Amino acid sequence: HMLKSINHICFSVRNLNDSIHFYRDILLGKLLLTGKKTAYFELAGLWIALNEEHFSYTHIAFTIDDSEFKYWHQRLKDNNVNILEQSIYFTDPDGHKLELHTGTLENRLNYAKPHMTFYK
Amino acid sequence: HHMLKSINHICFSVRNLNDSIHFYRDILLGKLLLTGKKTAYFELAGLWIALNEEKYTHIAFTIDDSEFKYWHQRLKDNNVNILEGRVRDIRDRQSIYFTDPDGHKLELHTGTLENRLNYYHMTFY
Repeated sequence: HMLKSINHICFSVRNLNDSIHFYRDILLGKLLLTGKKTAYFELAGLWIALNEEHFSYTHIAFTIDDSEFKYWHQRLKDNNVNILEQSIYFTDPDGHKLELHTGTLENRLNYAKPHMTFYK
Repeated sequence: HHMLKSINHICFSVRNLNDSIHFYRDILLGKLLLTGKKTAYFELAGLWIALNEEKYTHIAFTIDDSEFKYWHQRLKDNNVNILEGRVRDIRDRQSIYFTDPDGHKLELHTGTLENRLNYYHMTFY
């Protein structure tokens, strides 16, 4: 009895064509299917569904090779992505909050806040 | 190279850390890894989830067909808010929809991406 794996994430978007250009061209995901109001991608090994139709309360973070940090920082800047201010914090065209990090959450957690409580 | 590699984690804001620890760890059977002041981290279904306490989207997890009735009853037995899916989603053991204590929408699904593509006037790439 265990949930086995993430299956997909679903985001609502105002303009499917803007969002296809962001996820397929800027983030280099693969476009799989479209309907009039739907698009499916594979990005970072994840199925993402977009449905065409307040953003402070969640974010989705992705992992990149540390040697590629400048590559990604510059790609987002040169494509006029909204960047907040090795980690990069940004939003998609609708303001869904996203992050890139060069270390896993696990690595980082081990690696100075003495008064946190660890389990195993 | 030049690809995002994998999901690093997801973060949810929550009103009450203890209520959310019960949901993610006791009901969904995730593992609690760390807590800090106003924060808790879990591994669930191979995904790291961060909760931050603060006082249009869903995330779906895969389960086996053979575990569908188990999950459906576990959710009802724990008084989780269950939302309606498509016609036959319950009877054909396809999907369960529900929310966490804060209203974030979640889904359990027995199918894959390929399964859906195969199942599907739409434009295929």
